[PDB]
This record gives sequence, C-alpha cells and structure tokens, in this order.
Amino acid sequence: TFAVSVGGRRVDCEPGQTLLEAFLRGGVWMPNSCNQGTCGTCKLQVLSGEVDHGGAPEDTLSAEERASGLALACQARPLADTEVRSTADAGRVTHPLRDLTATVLEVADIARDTRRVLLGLAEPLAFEAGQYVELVVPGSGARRQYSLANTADEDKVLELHVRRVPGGVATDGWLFDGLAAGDRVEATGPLGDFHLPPPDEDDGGPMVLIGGGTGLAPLVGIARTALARHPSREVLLYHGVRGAADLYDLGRFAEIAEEHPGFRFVPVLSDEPDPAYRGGFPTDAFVEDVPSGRGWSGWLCGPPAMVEAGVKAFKRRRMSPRRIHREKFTPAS
Ligand SMILES: Cc1cc2nc3c(=O)[nH]c(=O)nc-3n(C[C@H](O)[C@H](O)[C@H](O)COP(=O)(O)OP(=O)(O)OC[C@H]3O[C@@H](n4cnc5c(N)ncnc54)[C@H](O)[C@@H]3O)c2cc1C
Ligand code: FES
Ligand SMILES: [Br-]
Ligand code: NA
Repeated sequence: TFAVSVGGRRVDCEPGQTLLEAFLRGGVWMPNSCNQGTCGTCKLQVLSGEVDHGGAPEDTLSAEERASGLALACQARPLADTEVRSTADAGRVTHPLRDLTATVLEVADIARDTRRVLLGLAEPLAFEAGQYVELVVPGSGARRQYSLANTADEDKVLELHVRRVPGGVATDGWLFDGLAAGDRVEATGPLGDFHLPPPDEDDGGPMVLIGGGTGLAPLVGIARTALARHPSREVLLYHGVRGAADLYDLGRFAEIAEEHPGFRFVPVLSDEPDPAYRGGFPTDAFVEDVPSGRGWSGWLCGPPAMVEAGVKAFKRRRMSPRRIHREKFTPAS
C-alpha cells in the first residue's frame, strides 16, 4: 500500500484503490458527488507523488489539467506515496464509507416506472440525509448510485426510489426484472455531499427543494431533517414529473404538511395535464410562487440538464450561489 494524505490526515491506499475510496473508508472527508468521474467535485492538486488517472474523462479532467498536476480523487490511484490538496475543509471527519450486508426487505411498484426498494442492514449505517449508496448489479459488475430517502435515525432499512430506464442495465435489467425480497445486494455507502450543514450552521432560513422524477428521493430525507430541526420553517418541495401517473407518496407529504405549516408539496406536470395539479416545469413553478430568491436556499436533484438549468434560474432570481445545492443523476453509461 501507499501512504496518501490530505489536510494533514494520512490513510493507506491499496495500489488498486482510488484516493477517494481510501480517504472515505478512513473517515477522512473530501468532496465527492458521483464516484464515477462525471461531477468533477473531487478534483485535487497532486502536491507530491504520482497517480494513474484511471478512467478520468477528458471533459472532467483535461490534458492541460493533468499536465499541471490535477487529478480526480475518484479516478486516481497512487503509484507512490502521494500528498494532495483538496478544498480547505477536506480532511475533516466524515461517516466512514463501508461495505454493507444488505438484504431486500421489500420491492414495490409505487408509480409509473417507479419502484421503492427497502434494503435491510445487518448493522446501523451512519450517514447524513441526502447521501447515497452505490449498488453493484449482480452478474454484471455495473455500479449505480441510488439516493437515500432516509432520515439519519432510519439507520437499519435503506429506502431507495428507482426510476426505470428503458434498456438500462440496473433498472430495466434487474431492479424492475428479477430483484426480490430476500436477495442479498452488494452495496457500499454512504457517499455524497448533498446534505444539510451541521445543525449549528443552519439558520432556519427558507428552503426550496426541486426533484425531477426520482430526484425526489434525497429531498424527502433533507426536508424531513430540516423540519425536525426547525418545525416552523418554510420548506417548498416541488416534484417535477411528466404526468399524474408518475406521482407517489402523496399521503406521506400530506401528513408532513399537516404538521408543518411552512411546508408545501407541489407536483408539477410537464407532459400530461391534470386539473388537480400545476403544469409545466418545476423550477418555473417556484419562480412563479417566489419571484425573488434572495435569502433562500435551494436544493436541486435530478437529471443533470434539469439541475444545471435550475441552478441558473435560481441565480437569475438572485438566490445566492453560496446557498444553492445540487445532486445530478448523471448516467453511468
Ligand atoms: C449521485 C447519483 C445519485 C443517483 N440517485 C438515483 C436515485 O435515487 N433514483 C434513480 O432512479 N436513479 C438515481 N441515479 C441514476 C442511477 O444511478 C442510474 O444511472 C439509473 O438508474 C440508470 O441506470 P441503468 O443501469 O438502469 O441504465 P444504463 O444501462 O446506465 O443506461 C441505459 C441507456 O440509457 C441512458 N440513460 C441513462 N440514464 C438515463 C435517464 N434518466 N434517462 C434517459 N436515458 C438514460 C444511458 O446513457 C444509456 O444509454 C443517481 C445517479 C447518481 C450519479
Ligand atoms: S468526479 Fe469524482 S466524485 Fe464526481
Ligand atoms: Br451492514
Ligand atoms: Na476530493
């Protein structure tokens, strides 16, 4: 193994192991949001040593950047003892990344092309609401990310919301065709940075959360966590789907709203109109409801283009860049 360090903290990395996984398995945090080379948030400066850049794509890590000594922690494997620089906060404690002993407790068809998967764990998992877990497709080897809908106290049964992708390896080929209660599932977690700041740094200000499709999943955990901390706070949760057939858990959100007068749940249908529901695209509905985003925080999760367009729309209505949070469901193939 090689010694790899960030922020004064050392871990030992096996030669076939990536920098990111070595650090998180040691409880040493650095930014990460996909573990597959697409989000670019794990970019590092190599200060000393040497890495193999692995499968790092050019659009995430250019030849120019490699020549200047940058790398992606989730793609880089050490070829010598290596010292790296991440962000200022890298090196702080985080929940350790670990291998899970996970068993399917339930798989339920909950909406058009949508399944809930409940995974029971042998041991409690420490995580922040909004983090995700990485599943391995049995027999295939493909790795795919699924956000937790859980609050952190729901630490023994992981809740996933899975959207069927036609022709998809993990969804069409397994989670929608074959997965059954009692199956063991290869999984590691937690991963990801899409979560609330520590309670001490949470001013209780208003939040808008926008989920495209099953991008709703981490927002369920984040919204419930935020409301537990500040029960009267304003939390606007928009669910952007094609039609009413895509909606789910309406009763659960209604119970949240009855308890929390600042909470609202707003379906937004883009393709199949329904008189009961707002039409259009979900970021558009928030802008209509809240014409000025100044002083708001915003949480966007879903397909990458939806997130990126939503971020820009938030900023044009003067929401502060510092308070905009993103989780992109970027395809792995
Ligand atoms: C951090 C992160 C968190 C995620 N959390 C969730 C979650 O909570 N719930 C969830 O359902 N998914 C989530 N995803 C997306 C998920 O990991 C898979 O990519 C998705 O389920 C499709 O995988 P697949 O193997 O079925 O399709 P693949 O076999 O990888 O793709 C099949 C084909 O369809 C294309 N494709 C892939 N995705 C889409 C898509 N949405 N729409 C249209 N075409 C597509 C692919 O490019 C490919 O050509 C997350 C992704 C990331 C990076
Ligand atoms: S590019 Fe490395 S975690 Fe996303
Ligand atoms: Br476990
Ligand atoms: Na990193």
